[PDB]
Amino acid sequence: SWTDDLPLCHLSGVGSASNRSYSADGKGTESHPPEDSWLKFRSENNCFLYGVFNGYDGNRVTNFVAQRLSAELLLGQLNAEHAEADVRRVLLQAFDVVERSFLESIDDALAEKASLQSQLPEGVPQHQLPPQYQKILERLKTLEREISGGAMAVVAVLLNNKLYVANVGTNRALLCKSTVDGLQVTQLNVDHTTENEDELFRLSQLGLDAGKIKQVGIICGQESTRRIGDYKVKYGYTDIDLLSAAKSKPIIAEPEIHGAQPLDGVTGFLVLMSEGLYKALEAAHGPGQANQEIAAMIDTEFAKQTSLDAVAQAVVDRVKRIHSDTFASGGERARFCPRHEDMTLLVRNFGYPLG
Ligand SMILES: [Mn+2]
Repeated sequence: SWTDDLPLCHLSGVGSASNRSYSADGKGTESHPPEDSWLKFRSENNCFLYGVFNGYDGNRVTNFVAQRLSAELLLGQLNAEHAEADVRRVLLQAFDVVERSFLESIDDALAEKASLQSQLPEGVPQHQLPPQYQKILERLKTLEREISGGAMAVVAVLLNNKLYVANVGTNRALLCKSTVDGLQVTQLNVDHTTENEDELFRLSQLGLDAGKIKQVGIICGQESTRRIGDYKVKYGYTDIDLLSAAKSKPIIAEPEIHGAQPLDGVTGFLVLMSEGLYKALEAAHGPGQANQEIAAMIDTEFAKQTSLDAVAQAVVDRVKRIHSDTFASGGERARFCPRHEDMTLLVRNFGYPLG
């Protein structure tokens, strides 16, 4: 938590809300601990770092990634006078170090887990286990919490008024430019899913059947084809149907880095958002319009709110209302909105007027 001493960026805002499942009858929701996270830091120079992270299976990986990525980038590694090629290399190394050091951090616990499993009669219902093996089982559950979890991440670095985006997974970055002819919205990164052809290709080159992968859509509760952490899929993919044939890790942690974006004389804002936010909007309004809608909602709030945090939080709140109303209306799409995931929205302003 040395990051709590880091200068926060005054040109950005974050809005968020936790996952929720609606109760069948009546009003009342249930939530599991939130697993999203973010960061908005300004370094020495006119150097800025922003990120939105989406975890699953706990939030230990989400926090490990946020903390370590900060350590690998805001402690000197990023320099104003660096060439684009340098910045690409620095981001690439930061993610590689974050992934390798995370896996090294759980190694011992993985070994202890294996040893405890060897002492435990396999396949026996918890209640039928005598007291002796009960204690071991509990220790196994404690180790499981300590080593499990995964995370997707989209990061954006603003260096000498040039913008870079590093992305692993399905979070999104949008650059919204106010042109003479409306608000121009462009998604800077690309979603790493079984619908991303280049990823179906990468998975094809490893020996997996792209057709079956594409059909199924999800690889272990997650549709993201790139993730950080997640030992289940990084080590035991050999034993996972769709992945069985893989010659090397199907799910990787390498980021896709997107070309420098000049921002000189650009007026608008940058949006980083988690999968939970846009997926919820699409569950309620239908396939493919989340980007335009979210950017339009943010546009509207820019004129009414008095801080970027309020701008971001208002949009997150509107999406939550749209979503619960749809489920409550019992209407046509109610079947798609019984619950929603964590939502995070970060907005970094580039001269757009507020209030
Ligand atoms: Mn999540």
